[PDB]
Amino acid sequence: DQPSPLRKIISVASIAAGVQFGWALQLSLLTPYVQLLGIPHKWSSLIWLCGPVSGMIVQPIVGFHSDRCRSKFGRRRPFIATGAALVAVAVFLIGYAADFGYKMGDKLEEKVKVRAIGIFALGFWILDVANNTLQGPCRAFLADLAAGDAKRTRVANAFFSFFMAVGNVLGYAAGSYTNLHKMFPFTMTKACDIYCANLKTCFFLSITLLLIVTVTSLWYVNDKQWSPPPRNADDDEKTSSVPLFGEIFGAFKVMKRPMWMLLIVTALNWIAWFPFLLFDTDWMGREVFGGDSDGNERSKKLYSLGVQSGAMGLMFNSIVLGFMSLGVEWIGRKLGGAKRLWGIVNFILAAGLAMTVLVTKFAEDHRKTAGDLAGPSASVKAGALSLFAVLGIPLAITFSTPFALASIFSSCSGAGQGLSLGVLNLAIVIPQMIVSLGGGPFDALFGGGNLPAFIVAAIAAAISGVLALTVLPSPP
Repeated sequence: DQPSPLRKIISVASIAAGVQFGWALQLSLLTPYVQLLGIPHKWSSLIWLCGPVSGMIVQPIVGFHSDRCRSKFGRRRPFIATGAALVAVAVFLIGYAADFGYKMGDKLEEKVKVRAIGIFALGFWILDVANNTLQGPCRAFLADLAAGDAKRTRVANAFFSFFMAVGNVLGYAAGSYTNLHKMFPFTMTKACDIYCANLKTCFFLSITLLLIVTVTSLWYVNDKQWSPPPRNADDDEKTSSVPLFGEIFGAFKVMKRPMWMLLIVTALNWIAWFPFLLFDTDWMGREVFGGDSDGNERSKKLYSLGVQSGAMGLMFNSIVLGFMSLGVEWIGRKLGGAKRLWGIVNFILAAGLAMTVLVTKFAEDHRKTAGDLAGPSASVKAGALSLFAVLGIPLAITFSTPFALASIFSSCSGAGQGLSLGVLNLAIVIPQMIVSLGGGPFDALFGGGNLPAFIVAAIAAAISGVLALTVLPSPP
């Protein structure tokens, strides 16, 4: 009960930059790679869905096992190290899938390159398992360093979100820079495109940054070897359970009122966020710029242009995220509580999701005066990018406050940090599958386009604000 200094908590929070780099990398390089491999869109949907499913499975099991690690290296360091090593292996397998597939039998003038697709899928599965092995114990290790100090936990998670934004900016700048392959001239082969070579170079830089921020962090911070308390032969803790739902249901039944209310507020928060976070680039390429991936060559060109402009919007968003993360705790304190700031920024999210309709109206008006395939004006561009920028404020709270509150409640109750966070992750990965599988049908139900999902998400965000301000209990 005597906290490790801030220097070590921030050293542990700094690994989020190296983790987020490897994902932000892929925004403008994964789609051309999927085109190059020729993966059928149904198989692509399955590969993508493997993400949230693996988040459902790995997170609680890893949390429950990390809370009982008993290793000499600590409760959290072994899992983080294993996750980073598996990230390295997954990078190696994803970047080189096309070249192996070619050298193993794939034909150059054949659309569906089978062997390359198999290697690609194995790589992403390893990466999913690695990410879900890493995420839990790292924030749990922050919670261990805080040793019951609520303010220290809040500061730790604010810095975690800050480093996430740092890694996002770095990966967005690398992934969108053509001619990066000039670093390694032999990245381009007969089966590897220029974007493939940029992907390889970005993955090299990813392994580099990850080693840099991880080795130093795990040598620099000591992880305290855990000792289990003595037990009888007739105890539940030395008794086997259901393989996967054992940890989840055990978490749910030792649970408190505050944890239930926090999970509800977080689930509604992510049901609000994921429509935009999943369909924003399509909204930009379709509603805002005009054009479809199908149709005449200009409309395909305009769709590509809209997607690029959306990537720039996300860049602005991450910059704003990083700047807000540094003031989260002070602003929350002066407002009289972190959940107060949560509730307040959720209404900003609601209004921002509402502004989408006005942007779309301005774009159709310009398209009527200047032509259907004339593209947007500078005003429509500026407005869409301003929306992307402003939305960075609530995302900073979403990336910090819920995990900190989970940790504080689990410290008061004694639940266990790793498994509390692994169960909190359900309120993120279940809305993800709901939105990804029901967005299209829901939009079609209400006329088409992207906007109905955005209006329902705005209402959900306002409801999240109300509940965070009223039903969510304050910490002790």
